[PDB]
Amino acid sequence: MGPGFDFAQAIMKKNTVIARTEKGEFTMLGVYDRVAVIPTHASVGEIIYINDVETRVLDACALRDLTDTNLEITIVKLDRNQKFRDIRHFLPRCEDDYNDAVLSVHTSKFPNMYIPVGQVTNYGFLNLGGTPTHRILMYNFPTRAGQCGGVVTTTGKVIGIHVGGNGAQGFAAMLLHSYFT
Ligand SMILES: CC(=O)N1C[C@H](CO)[C@H](c2ccccc2)C1
Repeated sequence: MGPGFDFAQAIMKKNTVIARTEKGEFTMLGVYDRVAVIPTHASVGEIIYINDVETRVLDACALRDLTDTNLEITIVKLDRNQKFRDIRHFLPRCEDDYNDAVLSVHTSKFPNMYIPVGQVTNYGFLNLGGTPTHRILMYNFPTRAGQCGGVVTTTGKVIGIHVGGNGAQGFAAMLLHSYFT
């Protein structure tokens, strides 16, 4: 409807795939080459389905900060025959707060879904499903089951991936440029 949805759509139409693990279907953001991200609770194994294609996982790394605290981001290298458009220049370099974000989801359950979530707070620490987690962004939208892996964008930046909610608030893990050097 406006420039927020325009940037979100541009990311969804070229830089997402539908990922299926034994723990469900997730929106999966492709970042560059054959490297993508997914929430760590997806429990990626040696094989994953990518748009319903059986795909070998060449590498998977669950990120933690230098306090050895969960970040809830897994970086996956896929044995896919095609590269993603390189979007690393849209990633923030530092932890920050944001105005006027969009959460965008694409699965079998929720195709072509875009949610204007509004103001995004650098929340920091969250006990996420019992696991201490750092670098959490919060937005005041009642997000639901099926939105995990959803991409959070502002005009010009890709800032996080949706990892949870409490029925009133939604929570994303930060994406930082330094994760993809
Ligand atoms: C990962 C990928 O897409 N590849 C295609 C090929 C055979 O269809 C290999 C494979 C390896 C393991 C499972 C499925 C496929 C690698």
